[PDB]
Amino acid sequence: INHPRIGIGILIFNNRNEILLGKRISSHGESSYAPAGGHLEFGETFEECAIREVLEETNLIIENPQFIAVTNDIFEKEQKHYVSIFLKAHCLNEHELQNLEPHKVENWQWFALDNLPSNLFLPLKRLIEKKCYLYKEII
Amino acid sequence: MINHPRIGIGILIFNNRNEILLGKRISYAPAGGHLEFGETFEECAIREVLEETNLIIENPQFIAVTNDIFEKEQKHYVSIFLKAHCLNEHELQNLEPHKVENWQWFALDNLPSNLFLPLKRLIEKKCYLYKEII
Repeated sequence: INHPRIGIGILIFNNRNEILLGKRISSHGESSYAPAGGHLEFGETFEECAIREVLEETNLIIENPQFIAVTNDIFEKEQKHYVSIFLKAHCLNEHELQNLEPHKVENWQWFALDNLPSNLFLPLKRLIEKKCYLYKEII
Repeated sequence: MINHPRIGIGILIFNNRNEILLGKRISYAPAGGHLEFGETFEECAIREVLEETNLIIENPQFIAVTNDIFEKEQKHYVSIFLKAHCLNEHELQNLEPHKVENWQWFALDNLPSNLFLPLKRLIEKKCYLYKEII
């Protein structure tokens, strides 16, 4: 069966309150921006997963991630259904940013919240336009 | 090996007396079940309530998320809870008597001592609470 899956997304903030986004380039050459994150693993808390995923992807250490939002999205093309849980955290070591999954992400960069790219990964787009169940404002 | 966390929907169904509906599983649990591919949380809630209890609800309100590891059954569930008032309370029927002993109304100050773990988490606020139960 094709069951709904649970994804964790992390809005990682730096000292200037910018957020980290990762550029992905598709097979059609289309670019989109996504935050850090990936699949909740069996046995994990949302906060454990967030911390682990951020470290694995970016080399950044975040602390005390805060629950922000839930989105429920079906990806038509891929026939995938994800419930995304978003959390936010400040990183402690922003100068140690490294692209640790360069086959998945072209590059990471910091963006001001008033200067986000347009082409955002669907769940993040939903979050930004508040088409989600929003616990806390991002700011 | 593969054992993905699964998504469950729980509905707190209220009657005109502001009592909630619970039944013994097989602990006391609300209506609910698995989110199916392609469903909104609200669509799932409406369908599950109808299929399990014979009751109509509208505009279910999302209220909380719980994260429950069942270490004996090696199951990991993320539960999404919604609430709603039923419109046809006197039409209550246990339509899946292989899954629930019987349904009964309880005042929130008189809940049974044995609650299904995700519900127990909700009541005790060991959850991510989006809105209050009442």
